[PDB]
Amino acid sequence: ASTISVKDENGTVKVPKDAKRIVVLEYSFADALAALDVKPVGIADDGKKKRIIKPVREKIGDYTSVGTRKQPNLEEISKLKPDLIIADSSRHKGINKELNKIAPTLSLKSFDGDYKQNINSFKTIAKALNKEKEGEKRLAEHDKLINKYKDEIKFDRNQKVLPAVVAKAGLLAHPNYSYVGQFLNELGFKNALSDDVTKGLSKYLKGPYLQLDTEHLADLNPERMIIMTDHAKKDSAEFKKLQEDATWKKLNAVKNNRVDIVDRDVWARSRGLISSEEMAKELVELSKKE
Ligand SMILES: [Cl-]
Repeated sequence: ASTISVKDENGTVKVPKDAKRIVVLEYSFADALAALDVKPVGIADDGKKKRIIKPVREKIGDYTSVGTRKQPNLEEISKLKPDLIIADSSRHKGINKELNKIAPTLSLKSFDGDYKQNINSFKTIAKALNKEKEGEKRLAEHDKLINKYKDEIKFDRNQKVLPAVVAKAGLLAHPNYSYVGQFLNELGFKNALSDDVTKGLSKYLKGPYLQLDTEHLADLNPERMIIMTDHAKKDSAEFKKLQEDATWKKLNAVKNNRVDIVDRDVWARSRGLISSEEMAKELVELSKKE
């Protein structure tokens, strides 16, 4: 058993050179494998096939679900007898000992990674699979496409942007150091949540995100909002109440048609090469509307 030594979030892992059958426990890792022409044998897909973004899903084809990302089914992982498991370094600390009894296990950032950290996880996966050159090629293509979309996005970058999900009668905002915040910065946007602004709102943190009620949204008054919702729907009971709010109606972004509702699976959950390309393409399209 010859191996390739790579670094992951727990130290060194010796990955077998004959690793071909791989179980992945986050969506971004499925994207990584598809980009490298590898079809995972198992995916933690939350029992929801549509959570795997379409071009990735269609390239991989048939696979076995191993359950939720929160609580993967280790009997189903065992039964697959994989060569390698790719686990999330935040979600899967508790199951790590059990996963290592089944197969060599890489522990990589996805859930608590920003945009650059997710691309770093892609690089580690490529190296682990003896596909370093293929990964370099793919990332050069990705970067060229992202910068082409950047130049086609017509929006005025002086209009500061707030990315968020809907929660608890307000918005649960993704700050400038989140995956989405950092990606928007890569596209030349200015996040409304500057470091100074976020410092002055920190009593409202809920883990990685900032809970903004309408009073605090009114004070921030970002010129643009991107609101990520399941299925890109805007008619949830929660989001409808938020809008009957007198303060919401006076917001600059609302008065001027600069609130866009986008798909949460693509924008928040996927964290892949294909999904980030799709986010950028969507911004081009929105910017070219009448
Ligand atoms: Cl997620």
